[PDB]
Amino acid sequence: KVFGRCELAAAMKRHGLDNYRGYSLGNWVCAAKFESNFNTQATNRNTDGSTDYGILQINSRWWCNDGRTPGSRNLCNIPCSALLSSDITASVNCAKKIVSDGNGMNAWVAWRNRCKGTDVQAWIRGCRL
Ligand SMILES: [Cl-]
Repeated sequence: KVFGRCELAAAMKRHGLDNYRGYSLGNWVCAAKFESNFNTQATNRNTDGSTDYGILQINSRWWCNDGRTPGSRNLCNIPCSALLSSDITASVNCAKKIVSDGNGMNAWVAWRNRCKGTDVQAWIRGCRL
């Protein structure tokens, strides 16, 4: 599923991401835009052999099991394929664990490089929330 910008914002809000650990909703929408272009089916392979999955590009090195990243962890206790669903519940629940691990949203490279320190509220502007 390719979400619309406001559609995703409302889904994220419903799942408890607005101001989760101090990160306003705009931060999450901006991250999803630059990580996956709002596409739940996005995958990208990393140099170390791990793969990033889904709308928030969660990495199989630490967070999910894809059966092909030897010596990796599965801290979210889920198959990586679950992160590709049109239902974003699994991605959100795992993202909540990631953002709580001490490094905040800096875990997401595109957030650090393209959202951090910008006017992120622009990403939810005009949305019925
Ligand atoms: Cl933080």
